Amino acid sequence: ALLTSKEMRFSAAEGAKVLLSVPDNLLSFSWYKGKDVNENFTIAHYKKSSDSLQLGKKVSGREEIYKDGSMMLRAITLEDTGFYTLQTFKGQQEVTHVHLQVYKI
Amino acid sequence: ALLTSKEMRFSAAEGAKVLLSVPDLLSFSWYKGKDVNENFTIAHYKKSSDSLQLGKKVSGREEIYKDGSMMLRAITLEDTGFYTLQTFKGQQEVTHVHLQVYKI
Repeated sequence: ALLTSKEMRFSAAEGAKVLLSVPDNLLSFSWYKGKDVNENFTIAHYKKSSDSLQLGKKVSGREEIYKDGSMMLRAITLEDTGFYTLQTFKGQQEVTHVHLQVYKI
Repeated sequence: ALLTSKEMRFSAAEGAKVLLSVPDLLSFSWYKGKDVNENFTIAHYKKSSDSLQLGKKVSGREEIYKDGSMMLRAITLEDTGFYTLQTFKGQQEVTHVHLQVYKI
């Protein structure tokens, strides 16, 4: 059925914090490292039904996940630059492609 | 203020699913091991903002529920050891949950 999609671009400074927030009724969501929704690259998978969160393997330990799908990042490094994908369920699927570019200053 | 504490013991078979649950909030934290050191965090849930802070001892096989329970899946026998739950309420409870894995 439906499938909405988006692209964004956030900026962040080394050693600083960023909020990857996306303006989107919701059933579950998942964050992946990169532009692709692949299950081997998950950070976290929230399930509104179970009010739980399943951890992925691309967790760095500098991430905070909120229940509106927002994700906070801390202690940013030049390695933190790249893509991160948010998949929202409702049946619908939303796919937000969040880009992060880190700069030195 | 208060400081209650407990120790528990769960068993599970290699490659299966287990639930580490504790009888219960403002926040809680799961650590890999018996030591409450933040370099050892698995996850820190904060009931006030209803968010979740991921730690550096995340292996990627954990699920966190809002009663402080942590489910483990795809267990690999390397996960035998301690796992600690620190609950914030006002009091603090500290549970040292041991987990034992079998090959079955």
